[PDB]
Amino acid sequence: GHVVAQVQSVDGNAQCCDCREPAPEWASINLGVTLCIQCSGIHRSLGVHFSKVRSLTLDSWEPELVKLMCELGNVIINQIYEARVEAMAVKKPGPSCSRQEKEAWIHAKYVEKKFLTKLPEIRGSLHPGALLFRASGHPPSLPTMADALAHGADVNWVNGGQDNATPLIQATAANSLLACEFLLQNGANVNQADSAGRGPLHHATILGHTGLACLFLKRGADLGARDSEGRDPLTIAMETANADIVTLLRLAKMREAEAAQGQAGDETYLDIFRDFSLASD
Ligand SMILES: [Zn+2]
Repeated sequence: GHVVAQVQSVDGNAQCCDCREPAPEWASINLGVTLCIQCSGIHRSLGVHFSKVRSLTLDSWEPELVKLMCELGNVIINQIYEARVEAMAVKKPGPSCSRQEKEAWIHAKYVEKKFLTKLPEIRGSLHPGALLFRASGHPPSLPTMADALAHGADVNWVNGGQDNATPLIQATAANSLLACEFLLQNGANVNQADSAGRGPLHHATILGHTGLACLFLKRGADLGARDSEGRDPLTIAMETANADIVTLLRLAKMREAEAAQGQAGDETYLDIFRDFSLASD
């Protein structure tokens, strides 16, 4: 039971993010926090837009998402979402508080955004989107990205008149598995292209980042998307003499012809090949 031990072991993650209940076994994977049984239940009623609930012990976890949880966690997220509690003189619910008290708090905290600072801060500003963009880039600041997202930064922010890049494309150029995963968990469009028609998969291929290319493929990046030059990701991989991304893309296309006919997709596949390569990712 390595994942629950590992995620709990992050300082401050051994109590519920919302009521401090000890040894929480649930988590929100877009927020990056651990939660008790009661508060996880309340998170489900918010909607996937606000919170995606998973069990630390009962559900499977991809390694990169485990790493992401360890780079965020309760203390970091509460610095953002509970920033003004002390100055507002309000009472965070304790473990034995009622369901309704915790419902009220959680809703105030994550939906109403009652306890937020007015502007986001650089935790490692009038423009949350732009901050998100900048914090996603090399070197990425995950706490600052979370602060920007909390203050309404659009995950798919476009850097207008200025390449039209997105936080995801910026995280790709950073070769950051962690920032990409954070953005993807918070609704980034895996296929959104810059103004030259280059999506995240195009960028991962151009930059020779195998792991990122593999991640984008696993999240439904479109294999056949052509950029302004008419290049699809396979053309770029070939032109750049990159044997590993060639074979990923080529296997992705097979997996699709098997998903189209149905049904033989099963034991990714794309993963065991990504490991053998460790190529830029
Ligand atoms: Zn709780």
